[PDB]
Amino acid sequence: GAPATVTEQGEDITSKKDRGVLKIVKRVGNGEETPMIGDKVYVHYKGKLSNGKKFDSSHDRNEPFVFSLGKGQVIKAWDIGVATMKKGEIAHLLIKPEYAYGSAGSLPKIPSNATLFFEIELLDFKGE
Ligand SMILES: COc1ccc(CC[C@H]2OC(=O)[C@@H]3CCCCN3C(=O)[C@@H](C3CCCCC3)c3cc(OC)c(OC)c(c3)OC/C=C/COc3cccc2c3)cc1OC
Repeated sequence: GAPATVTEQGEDITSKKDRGVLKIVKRVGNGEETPMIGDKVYVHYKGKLSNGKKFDSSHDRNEPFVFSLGKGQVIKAWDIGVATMKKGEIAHLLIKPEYAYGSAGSLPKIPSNATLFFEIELLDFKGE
């Protein structure tokens, strides 16, 4: 990913406009529609710590990742970010700890005050 390019060119998609979630579109999607709260969302993704010491990918489990949009099942940055996505889009998100795991993190994976970077491909979404 290009966290300088996201820092430099990224859209602030936070309510508070505190630059806590910055988005680039890397590939434009084919849908006009973005998902609604409660929609079952299907993605592929890869994520990392900004320090480059831990990694994760949906492919590590050989299946798309599924969550409920806007239900707090995943970090706030995801609920915020995926809500802005069309089917087929690939976006990069640079995420400050206030929109991820904050001061206590989630050890061992997530240190205190960790900045995260994700690539998300929105595959599909379906109501309730
Ligand atoms: C205290 O608050 C929480 C603590 C822990 C969780 C569980 C992790 C949750 O993961 C996420 O929300 C984000 C976004 C969706 C993909 C995974 N993810 C991560 O933060 C990755 C992380 C990316 C950066 C490099 C290190 C790994 C992550 C974090 C974990 O714990 C903090 C994981 O252990 C559970 C982890 C994957 O394991 C693989 C799981 C992947 C997807 O399944 C999830 C299902 C529900 C919630 C999350 C993940 C959720 C929390 O609140 C929402």
